[PDB]
Amino acid sequence: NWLGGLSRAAFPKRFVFGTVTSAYQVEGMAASGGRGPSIWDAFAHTPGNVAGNQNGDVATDQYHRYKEDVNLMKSLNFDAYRFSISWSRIFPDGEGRVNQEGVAYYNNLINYLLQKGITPYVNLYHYDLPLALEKKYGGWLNAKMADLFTEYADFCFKTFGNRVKHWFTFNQPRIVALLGYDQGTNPPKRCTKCAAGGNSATEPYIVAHNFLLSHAAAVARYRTKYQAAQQGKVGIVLDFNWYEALSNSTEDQAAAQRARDFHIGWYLDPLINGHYPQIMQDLVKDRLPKFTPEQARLVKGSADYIGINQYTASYMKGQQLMQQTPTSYSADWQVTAVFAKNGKPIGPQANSNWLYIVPWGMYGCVNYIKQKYGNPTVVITENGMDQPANLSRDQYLRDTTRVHFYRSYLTQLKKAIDEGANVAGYFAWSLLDNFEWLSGYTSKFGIVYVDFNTLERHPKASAYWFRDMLKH
Ligand SMILES: OC[C@H]1O[C@@H](O[C@H]2[C@H](O)[C@@H](O)[C@H](O[C@H]3[C@H](O)[C@@H](O)[C@H](O[C@H]4[C@H](O)[C@@H](O)[C@H](O)O[C@@H]4CO)O[C@@H]3CO)O[C@@H]2CO)[C@H](O)[C@@H](O)[C@@H]1O
Ligand SMILES: [Zn+2]
Repeated sequence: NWLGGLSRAAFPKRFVFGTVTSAYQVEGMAASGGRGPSIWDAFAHTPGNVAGNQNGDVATDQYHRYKEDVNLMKSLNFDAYRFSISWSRIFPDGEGRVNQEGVAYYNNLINYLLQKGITPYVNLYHYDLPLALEKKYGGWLNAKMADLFTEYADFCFKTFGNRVKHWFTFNQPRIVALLGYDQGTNPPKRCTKCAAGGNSATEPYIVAHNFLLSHAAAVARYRTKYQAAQQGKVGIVLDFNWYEALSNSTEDQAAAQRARDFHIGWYLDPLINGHYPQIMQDLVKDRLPKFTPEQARLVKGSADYIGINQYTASYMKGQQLMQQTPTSYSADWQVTAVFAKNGKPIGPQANSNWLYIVPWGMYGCVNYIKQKYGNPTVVITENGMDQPANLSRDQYLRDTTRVHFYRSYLTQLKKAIDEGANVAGYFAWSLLDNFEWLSGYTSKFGIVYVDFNTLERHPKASAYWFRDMLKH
C-alpha cells in the first residue's frame, strides 16, 4: 500500500516521530520583538548573497502563527517538534541584557506544545550567532565562545529546563566550518581568497575545535547544576551523508573510510572516544588542534544522544596518499566524490544539486555508527527533500516524489533498527516550506506548503502520508 507496510507498530515501542524547523528559517520578526541581529541577518541583507536578495525578516511568520503550526503538527499525529532558540532573540548582544519579550515567545511556544501533547526537542544554536559576538570576539575562531555559549545555555536551562527535557547544543558544526571558513559561502564568509579574510587550511579546524569545547562546557554546566533537578538530556546534531567505496579496491575502500572520518568522525571520535580520528591526526598534523587530557575527558561522553541529519550518499574514489602543501579542509581528505557507478547515477537529484535520493544511504549511516561507535543512542534529527521554485500550489501539494522519499528512507531506517541500531527517534525536515539559506525561498522542503505571498499553510500529500502512517 502507499504506506508500504509502515506504521508505528513497525518501529520500537515509544519511538519518537517529529518534524523540524530552525529559528531564522521560520520565525520571522527578525528585527522585531526586541531581537538583535545575527550573522545571517547581516549576510542575507547584503545584495547578491541570497537567491533573489531574499531574507528571513518575515520567513513563515511562525512567531505570530505558532499555534496554527502546532495544531497542524498535532493533527498530523507527530509526537515531537524539533525547533531552535534564536540566541540573539534572548540576548540581543549575545551576552548581558535579556530580552524578556523573546523569553516570553519561547515560553508561549513550549507551553502550547506541551498543552497539545507535543514534546519539545530544542536546539540552542542553528547557524544564527549574534552579530555582536562575531564583531566583538571573532565568533567561533575565539576559544572564549565556550564561556559565552555556556552562559547562554545556562540561561536557557534555568528558564525552560523545568519543561524542556530534550536539548541539542549545535546544528551541523561541520557545515559551519566548511561553508563559513573553508569555502566562505556562508557567514562569516571566511576563506583563503575571501574579502573578509581567513585561511581555508586552518580556520575550519579551529572552528570545529571550539564547537566541541563549547558543547562540552555547556553539557558540564547542565550536568553539574541542572540535571539533578531537571532530569533531561543534552545532545548535538551532526550531518552525515553516506560514503560508499566506488569499487572493492583497497584504495577505494580506504577513500570511503577516510571520507567518513573527515565528515562524521571529526566530531564523533572526540564525542565518543575522546580523540580526533587517527587519519585526521596523520594528514592534518599541526593544523589540527590538540585536546589537553582534561579537555578530551570533558568532551568524551558529553552527548546523551547523537542527532544525525541524514539526506544523501555518494561514491568515493581513492588514490595514493601523497605529501601536499595544505590548501583546505576539503582538499585534506585526498578523495574524489563520484555520483555514478557502472554507468548509472547513484540516485536522482531533488531540487538541491547536492541532494541525491539514495534511501540505502540511511541504512549505511545508521549501521556504520552502530558498528563503529558502540551503538550510541542516535536520533535522526533531519531527513527530507526539496521541490523547486515556481510550481503551482496544486503541483506543490501533489508531492509524490517526497512521499516515495519518506517511504523508502524510513524503510531503510527500519531495516537498520531491526538489525539492532539504537535509534530513538526520527524528525522530518521540514514541517514547512521555509527560508533555505543561500536558496532563499526557491527551495521547498516542507511536508506543509507555505504560500509566500499570503503565508497560508496547506498540507501536501506527504503530510497526509505521515498522518496515516503515524495514527496512534
Ligand atoms: O538544506 C536542507 C537543510 O539541511 C541542513 O544543511 C544542509 C546544507 O543546507 C547543505 O549545504 C549541505 O550540503 C553538503 C552536502 O550535503 C554534502 O553531501 C557535501 O559533501 C561533500 C564533502 O563536503 C566533500 O569534502 C566531499 O569530497 O564530497 C562530498 C559530497 O559531494 O557538501 C555539501 C556542502 O558543500 O547539506 C546539509 C545537510 O547535510 C540544515 O540543517 C537545514 O537548516 C537545511 O535547511
Ligand atoms: Zn505576523
